[PDB]
Amino acid sequence: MEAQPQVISATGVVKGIDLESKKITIHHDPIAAVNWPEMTMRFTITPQTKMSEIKTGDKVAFNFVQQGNLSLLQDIKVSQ
Ligand SMILES: [Ag+]
Repeated sequence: MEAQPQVISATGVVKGIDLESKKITIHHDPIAAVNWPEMTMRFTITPQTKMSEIKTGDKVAFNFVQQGNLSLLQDIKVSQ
């Protein structure tokens, strides 16, 4: 609804992943929607994040929302 954050799409390379602590670090390409340059950033897996098999070193396509100080993944998959 109205106050909820918008869904941001991006692409990048997985630098590391820890399913136990719900952490994925992604070196992503620029994101115009939030005025971010190419960056490495901490993303957060939630129980709702729609995942496929992801491993360190994979190129990925993903969507997230910014909710306070966390970047919450909505979905992630390997990409070309
Ligand atoms: Ag970022």
